[PDB]
Parts: sequence; C-alpha cells; structure tokens
Amino acid sequence: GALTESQAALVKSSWEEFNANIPKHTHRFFILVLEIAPAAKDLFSFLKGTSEVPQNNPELQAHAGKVFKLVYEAAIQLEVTGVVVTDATLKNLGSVHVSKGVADAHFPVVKEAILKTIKEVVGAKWSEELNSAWTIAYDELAIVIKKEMDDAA
Ligand code: HEM
Ligand SMILES: [C-]#N
Repeated sequence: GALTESQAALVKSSWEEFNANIPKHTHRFFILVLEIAPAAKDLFSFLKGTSEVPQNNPELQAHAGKVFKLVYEAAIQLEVTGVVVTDATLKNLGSVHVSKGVADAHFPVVKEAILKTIKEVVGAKWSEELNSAWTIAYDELAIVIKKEMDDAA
C-alpha cells in the first residue's frame, strides 16, 4: 500500500485519537495482552504478586503510552522518507526486553493487541486503507526492535 500521502494522513489521525485516553487505552491494551496469552503476567514488575491488572498504576500507564507513540512515529517516518530510522532509544529498548525474559513469539501478541486496540479506538472510520496503514507501520517497527534484542542477548 506504500504509505501514500493519503495513508499517512490516516495513521496520524488515528494516533491522535489513542493519546486522547491513556489510562483507558493502556489498561485495555494489557487486558488484550493477557487475553491472547495469560502467562505473560509474571513478566511485568508491576503485574507480579497482583491478581488483576492494576488500573491506576503510574508505572503501567507510562509504560503503555510509550509503546503506541513509538508505532505512530514509525508510520510518518515511512510516508515522508520511505523508511523507519533505528536510534539510542530503540537499542536500550532491545536490552531491557531481554533482562525481563521477552522473546520474538511474544510480538504478534503485542500486534494484534495494538490493531485490535486501534480498531477499537477509530471505530466506523475504520477502512481497509487504515488497517493496511498501522499494519504496515507496526510490522516495520517490530522488525527494528527484534533486531536490537537479538543483539542484547
Ligand atoms: C513494536 C513493539 C514494542 C514496543 C514499541 C515496546 C516498547 C517498550 C518500552 C518503551 C519499555 C520500557 C523501557 C524503559 O524505559 O525501561 C518496555 C518494557 C518492557 N517490555 Fe515492551 N515493546 C514492544 C514489544 C514487547 C513484547 C512483544 C513484550 C512481551 C510481552 C514486551 C515486554 C516488556 C517487559 C516485561 C518490560 C519490563 C517492564 C517492567 O517490568 O517494569 N514488549 N517495552
Ligand atoms: C511493551 N509492552
């Protein structure tokens, strides 16, 4: 689909819609995670010892916000430039996932959880053209982190 001027315009618009509600969209995101794979719970410091996903934990929120920002920035960078750029951050990202016990087969867990999360966020505006646009941008960014994990291992 490439990322036409028209597709980019579609991701920006839908990201703005997400940040518009972080405590919601972020706790939703962790539930769609534990739906797709329950075991994942022992991994997060702020989920261990708990029984349910904390709803107002600042550690949790600041964590999940950072995750979606990174996927959006990725899509514009693809329409403008044509690529996703690897920096210091994405590399420190890759280290911390390894310390914590995270693997690659974990990644379609977090993707579906994010496409389903954005399908929920845009509702009727949803198009093929948009699904195509966030699918392209996640896949392009995941390709880049998995790359830094394998490197931190
Ligand atoms: C494009 C895809 C992904 C993005 C953009 C992303 C982003 C992030 C960020 C920004 C942090 C916090 C880093 C810090 O500041 O110290 C982090 C932590 C973490 N990540 Fe991910 N991530 C991705 C995929 C995954 C996957 C597939 C898993 C596995 C379920 C995972 C599990 C974790 C865990 C356990 C931590 C530690 C949190 C703690 O215990 O405090 N991530 N991630
Ligand atoms: C990362 N979640």
